[PDB]
Amino acid sequence: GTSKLKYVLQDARFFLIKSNNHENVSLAKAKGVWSTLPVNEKKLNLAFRSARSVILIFSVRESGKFQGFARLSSESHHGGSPIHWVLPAGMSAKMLGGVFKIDWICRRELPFTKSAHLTNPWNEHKPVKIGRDGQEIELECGTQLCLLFPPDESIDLYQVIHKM
Ligand SMILES: CNc1nc(Cl)nc2c1ncn2Cc1cc(Cl)ccc1NS(C)(=O)=O
Repeated sequence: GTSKLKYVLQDARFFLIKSNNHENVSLAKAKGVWSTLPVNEKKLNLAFRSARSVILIFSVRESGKFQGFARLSSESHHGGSPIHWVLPAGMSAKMLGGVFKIDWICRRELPFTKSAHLTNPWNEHKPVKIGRDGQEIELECGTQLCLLFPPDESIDLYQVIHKM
């Protein structure tokens, strides 16, 4: 059911994550990590301290879809093992230096056409698919977006709930 999911999403904060390629989202799903540009890294570290849950909602650029969503389980940590990201043009491996641990809540896709009725107050009420990497999504919009995803029955939210 959706009861444990709703419990995880209670009073959460939501951020849109944009990836230039599928490879990095696949790597994030396999290894349970994400890295983003320094400006967004600061915002996520601030959010992680402030909310019961911080939810990253992933979308690969030009894919027309969201690829799933995950919960931060840590602040960014540097110096550690180097993740073999595929780097876009103008992206250096030092900009993606900070590494967040994440717990996936849903690894299923959602097409943008299915979220056309959801607008984001924190981005001028543009459709929620619209936003730069790191755009915050207001609570009610983010909650309804996450509830539109197909259920991912391979994930037990029981361990997720305990981290809180
Ligand atoms: C592992 N982390 C990432 N991997 C990949 Cl492939 N793309 C990412 C990642 N983080 C953010 N982006 C998107 C991005 C890339 C570049 Cl070079 C310049 C700006 C932006 N932000 S934007 C304009 O909204 O798309």
